[PDB]
Amino acid sequence: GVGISTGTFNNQTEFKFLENGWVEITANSSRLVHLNMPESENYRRVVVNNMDKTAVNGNMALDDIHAQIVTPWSLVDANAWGVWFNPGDWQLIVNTMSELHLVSFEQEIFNVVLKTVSETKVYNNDLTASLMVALDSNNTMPFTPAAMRSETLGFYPWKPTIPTPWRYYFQWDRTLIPSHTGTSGTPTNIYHGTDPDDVQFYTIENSVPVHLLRTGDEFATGTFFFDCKPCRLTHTWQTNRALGLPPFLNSLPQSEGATNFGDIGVQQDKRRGVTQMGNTNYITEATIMRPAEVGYSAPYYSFEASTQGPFKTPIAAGRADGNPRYAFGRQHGQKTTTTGETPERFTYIAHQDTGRYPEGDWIQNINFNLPVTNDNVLLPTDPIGGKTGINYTNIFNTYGPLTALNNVPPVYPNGQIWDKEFDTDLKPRLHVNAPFVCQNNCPGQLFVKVAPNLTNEYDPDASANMSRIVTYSDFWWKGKLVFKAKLRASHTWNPIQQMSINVDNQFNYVPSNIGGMKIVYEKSQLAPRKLY
Amino acid sequence: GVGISTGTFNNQTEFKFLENGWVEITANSSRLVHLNMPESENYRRVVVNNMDKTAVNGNMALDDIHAQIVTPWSLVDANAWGVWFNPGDWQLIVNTMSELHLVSFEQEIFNVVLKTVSETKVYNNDLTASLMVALDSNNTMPFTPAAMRSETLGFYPWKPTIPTPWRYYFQWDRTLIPSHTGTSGTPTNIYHGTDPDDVQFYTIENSVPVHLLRTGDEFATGTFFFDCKPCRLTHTWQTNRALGLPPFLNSLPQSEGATNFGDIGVQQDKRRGVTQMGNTNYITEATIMRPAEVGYSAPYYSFEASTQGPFKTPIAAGRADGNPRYAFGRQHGQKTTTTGETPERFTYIAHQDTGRYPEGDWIQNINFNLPVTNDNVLLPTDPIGGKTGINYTNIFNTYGPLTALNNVPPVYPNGQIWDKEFDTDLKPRLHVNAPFVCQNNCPGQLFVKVAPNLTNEYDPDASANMSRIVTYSDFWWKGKLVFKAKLRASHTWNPIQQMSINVDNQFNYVPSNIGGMKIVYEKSQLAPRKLY
Amino acid sequence: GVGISTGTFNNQTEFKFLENGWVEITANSSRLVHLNMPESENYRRVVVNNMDKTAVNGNMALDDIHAQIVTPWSLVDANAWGVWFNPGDWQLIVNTMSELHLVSFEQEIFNVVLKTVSETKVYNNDLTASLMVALDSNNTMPFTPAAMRSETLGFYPWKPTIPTPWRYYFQWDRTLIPSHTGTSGTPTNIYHGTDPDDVQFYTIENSVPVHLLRTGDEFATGTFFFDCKPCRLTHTWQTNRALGLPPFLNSLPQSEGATNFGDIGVQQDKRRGVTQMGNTNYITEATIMRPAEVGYSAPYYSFEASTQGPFKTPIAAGRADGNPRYAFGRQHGQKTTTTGETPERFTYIAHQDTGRYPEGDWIQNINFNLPVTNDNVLLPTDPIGGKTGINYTNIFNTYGPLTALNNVPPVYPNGQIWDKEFDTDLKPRLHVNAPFVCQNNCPGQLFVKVAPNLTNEYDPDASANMSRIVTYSDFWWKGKLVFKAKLRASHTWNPIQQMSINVDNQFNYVPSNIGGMKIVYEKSQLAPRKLY
Repeated sequence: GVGISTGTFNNQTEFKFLENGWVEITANSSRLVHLNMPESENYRRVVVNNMDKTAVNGNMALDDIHAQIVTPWSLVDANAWGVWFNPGDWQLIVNTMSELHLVSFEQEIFNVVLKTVSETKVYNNDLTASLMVALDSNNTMPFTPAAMRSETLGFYPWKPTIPTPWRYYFQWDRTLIPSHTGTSGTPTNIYHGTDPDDVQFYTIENSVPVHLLRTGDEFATGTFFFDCKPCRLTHTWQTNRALGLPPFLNSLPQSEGATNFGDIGVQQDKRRGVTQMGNTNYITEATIMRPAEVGYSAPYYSFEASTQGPFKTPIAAGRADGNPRYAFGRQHGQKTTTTGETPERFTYIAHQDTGRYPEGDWIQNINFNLPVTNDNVLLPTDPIGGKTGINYTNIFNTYGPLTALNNVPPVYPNGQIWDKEFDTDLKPRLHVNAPFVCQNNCPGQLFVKVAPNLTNEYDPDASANMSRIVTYSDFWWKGKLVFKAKLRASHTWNPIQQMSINVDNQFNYVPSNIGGMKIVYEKSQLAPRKLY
Repeated sequence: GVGISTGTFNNQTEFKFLENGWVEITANSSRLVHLNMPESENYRRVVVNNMDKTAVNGNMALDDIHAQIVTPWSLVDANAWGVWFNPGDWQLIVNTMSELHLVSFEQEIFNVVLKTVSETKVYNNDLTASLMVALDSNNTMPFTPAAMRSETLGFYPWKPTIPTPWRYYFQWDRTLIPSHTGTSGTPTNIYHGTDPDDVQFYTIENSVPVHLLRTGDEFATGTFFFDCKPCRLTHTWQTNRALGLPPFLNSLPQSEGATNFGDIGVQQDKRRGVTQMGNTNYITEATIMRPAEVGYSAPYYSFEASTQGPFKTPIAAGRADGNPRYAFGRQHGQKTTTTGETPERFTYIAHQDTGRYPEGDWIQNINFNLPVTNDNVLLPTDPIGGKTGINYTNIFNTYGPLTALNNVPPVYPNGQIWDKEFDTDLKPRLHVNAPFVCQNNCPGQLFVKVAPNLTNEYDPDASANMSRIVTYSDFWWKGKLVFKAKLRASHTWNPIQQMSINVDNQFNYVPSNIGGMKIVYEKSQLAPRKLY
Repeated sequence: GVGISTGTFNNQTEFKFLENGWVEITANSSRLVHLNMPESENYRRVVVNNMDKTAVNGNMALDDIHAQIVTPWSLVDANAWGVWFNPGDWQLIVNTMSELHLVSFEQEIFNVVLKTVSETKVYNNDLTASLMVALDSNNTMPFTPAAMRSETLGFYPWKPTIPTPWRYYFQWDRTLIPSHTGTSGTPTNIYHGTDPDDVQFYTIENSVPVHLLRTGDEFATGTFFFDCKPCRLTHTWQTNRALGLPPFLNSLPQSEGATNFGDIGVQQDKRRGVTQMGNTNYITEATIMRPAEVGYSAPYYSFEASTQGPFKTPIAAGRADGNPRYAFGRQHGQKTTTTGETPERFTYIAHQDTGRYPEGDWIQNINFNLPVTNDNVLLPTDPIGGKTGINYTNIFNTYGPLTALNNVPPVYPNGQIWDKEFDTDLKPRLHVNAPFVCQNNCPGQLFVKVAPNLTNEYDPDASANMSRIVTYSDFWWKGKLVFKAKLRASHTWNPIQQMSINVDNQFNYVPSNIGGMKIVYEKSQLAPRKLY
């Protein structure tokens, strides 16, 4: 009713230790969400064209042109690691576990309160106003994860958070011929418009049932059940130079020290083994046959254009290309007492050794006369196309049928958790934004809107926008995310790398004297893992 | 609902007389608690450093340095005797009973009312606002008894009371080298900081489930069941000079009078008995062998330093050291019509005779030539260290395997009732702040907060503190504390000491003409008890 | 038989994760023990008297005088942590667990091989010689733990280890009157002899059944079952200055920074609370009443003499007194490729804050005029006895009925695991050499000897020692130690201290190029724990 609570606040993380070494991790997240009324109750079709910045030659990468439908609805996103885990729970997981499954997810909206403002300002209660809630369970509306705009719910259980205004990409066409500082004319830079066979205008009212929650009701999305592969919390270190049986050392060092080395006491042209260089007698570590390839090379800072503009070709693993950079604000880890609109940024350098170092590659003629001459080598310091700053490693692809990679690691707290699979005929082998990827059906999005509150002077035959009573809502969101983890076992004599608190990172986990908090990023895949 | 009461007011004390001489004492306590909204909805880490007062040489005991987390939550404490008993019930208990067990405890919060202020000032009702209640049943949060800051609920059933803002000690390091008035330099007085391996930041949102009570709901903590030892309401008088069989008097007085004495008509070196002075023939009362020792000596006004500063070494029983001093204000016994911030103070001088009188101790050489010379005695008037004001009794410890002590008596109305046991490997034999000590699990603390009431202009990406609607709550607290008592029996010909009203303490129990009340302190252990 | 193996080598540590958060840890330890024949097959009564070093005035602490029976038997000890755990398993335990129980223990001796030397040197097999094994299951022989002489089995599973020659203390009397550099005469330094009422001569042949194992048999001590208390892997940080409810801060800092502090805006003589200074109005942090006392003070570098000489009074917890110093050799953690007889040493500084800092104590007169004068204070810089280097804190004991302590932490890898309880009427509350203490019956010792191998010229009526054939044994020892552990839960927002590998301690866990190994010491009680 009017004065009866409809739910309970719970923000605990429970660790239930089943035997056989399996753990259930139940993460409860509760927030107080504050929602304003839409700026306009209409769907808008807006085009963003930043011609002022791309008309300058050499600024292709600063393209921001697109078209989007702006919606009067807001989205409630909880697809980030920091909504569910504090630094202590994350330490426990990444120090004691080895794998991680994603089991279940459920949401509820309770304790709705709607208020009106009258302008001093007076805040009254609208006991009869309504909050529209929609849940896209059939996944008709376009998927829009907020974690890559950093617009999820906040990371602190004691801070009220806001939802983000929902919008999606409308089709458009764009051609942008690249240039450099010092091209003569004006390269083609035009927004062509929209192709009628790709137009798609979605509305929440025509696609999903909308519930009207007043002050005493309660929305509960039933438990969604995932079916995915486990994310591994162990990293690999073995490149192709560290696979298989090492060479036999005929001379071992006798005075243990710092610069005393071993010696393979066999000439390189008189050794035994298999090579894939069928015209050479040398057997070294750079030439011996390994089972497969760990990693691949990819053209870095490469931009492919399509019907809607240029985009950076994504890279699977990093070494600074391949290493994702995160920028975020005060709800999501930045010091809550800073001033200014500059976001906090960090580059996540993963522990896994699957990237390449292009300053160490080279191609040489098949003849293989070993002290290699100039005309029989292509080095990373050779001009390609006549450009001093472009070498062959920029246009190089060594992805073949032999490469072995790893999925991307979790990024606490700003990374995504799950992601929908592409609805294409042939699917990609991995995403670069989430450790988990929902295969067939994965959780629906939760849109909220505050119902229109009309005055007494409303005529729909007026072209001007309607006059509404200034209304806002504050409701409570609760979520349950269930994981399955395996506890790790020690297989080495030596201890391993663990995450810990020390004199340097001490004050990143306790608040300041004025209530300032922050959530620094933690690494996920700490313990090594034998690859082969 | 909105206009239905959710509980009943009850402040009666029921005495149920079971046979076999056992009584059940059910104490009901009901209060109206008034709660304001937090000054800031953030956790703060504050350091208090009173260097201005300790930089003066000789002021070590005036140290107030520490670090604390300040919390937006408030604590509801009922761990004081005056919450449960009025002077009449206390008289009945301490005059008719001999022991006292602690059986059960339960709490409830009902009849919640939330209001908003609009500034003249107008007070409106927020029928949809919420009061957050948390109950730390698993005892995760640090134990903070309010009775030693005198911050429990009030002692009068007809006076509205407030809860105290919750806070707890954060780790820190501090070194303070002592000095005196007349030391040359500047002794080391530095706040070293915080040691990363002892940092502990607790939050209520991450540890306990929080219920959101609106105007028509009701929180009830189930009945907690104690398991402790009985507190004795009888005091002992026998020191070591009054244990066992007295000496036989060969001459008894024949003219009964005031200065007519008896005489042990045997020389002291020709008496029979056991001594522990194996090189002497004298048998006196100071030398004869007693079973054990009643009490012990302890270094008085001794300060031990540790990683966080200096503290007074606690003493078990008093004789003025060992006698606790209580300071308190108008909610807790002071005349409710006084003016000024000076608190009311009293020292509790217990009835039990287990302390020492250092002006009567002395050590003498093992030779025991009885009229003792100077060089064979150490008196309480001899300088130790060259200090005129320090004698050996200040650095003296006679706690051995033979000492027998008593637990501390209840202190009405400002004393604590129960206390948690230390979570250490080896536990102390007694606490000096409560007669009862919970052994394994004892009642959880009750935190309250008034939920954030946001305006329409809230953006979490502002460094400034959020703007909230001025809200306050008044709710009703009810508690039931169940004791088991034994009724006392008369074993002497003579009557005993009882607590009573007389012409001197008459107006301490009735109010003044302007409604002024007060609760004076009463003694608990009145009747004697045979020790041996 | 002669060519059939009688057992299996197993040195694995299994972690069986039962649910409810309980783990069984099964530690298997297998070694190859090499045993020589006794130097003499007789029991010897030897007296060690180092009068040459104690006759110099001031060298009392260098006393080594005693009497011992030297035995032809050897002891096989496995009561050290490094026999059972490598650094990785120890990391797992001390990073994921919170408690630790001791469940079971069992031993076996298998694959016995006996050989004779004939002098070049020829090594032949004695298929008919015997190895005597004795197991003191009833605990008749004196308990002799090897870990405090660092004479247990080795810490490496791939290194052959030796047993230690068994011996025990025979009664003697000794008086040593102390002196200093600059005493006139010759203080009494005499070995008085042996008191006939305390003589105790034990023999293995008269007390325990001895099995004669030839090349094809197998000794198995059945599983011994412990019954003890759990060792906690969590440390406490709260001293007496950090117990209970902090003081209310009336002024909180408004500009969060480094030197901005809070202020208790109440004068010290106008505050509320309880003190144990019943003659003072000041309420500070050094004076307010705490529940009990955490730790105690003890006279440091104090030597008590008894019928057999002077000994250091043991201290429970350290702050450098109280901190145990370990010295050990190449079998037990020192770099196996070092040269010289100098042992490797380390002092274990525990994490727990229960010790005292005597440079911060002081005693002052009961009058308590706060800016304290000279004659009303006793400082740690005041001469006691006229000695410039001795102050009152050296003769100070604050162990009373209120002190709370912790048991000692495990010391990897050189610490003991279990220890027998003293067979006295009143037992000590803790040992300082082992976390676990067997209460009633705990495992018997395992003595080995190689049977006498006589020549053809043996006559027992010759006073000279018999001529034996030079024989030695190598057998295999296997042991199973079963623990029960609890997995720890995160109760704080902040992460905690964990043990890890880093660039500094990297090469302590991998061998050198010449096979050099070492086992550095690791700390055990890492995570904090709320005491009150």
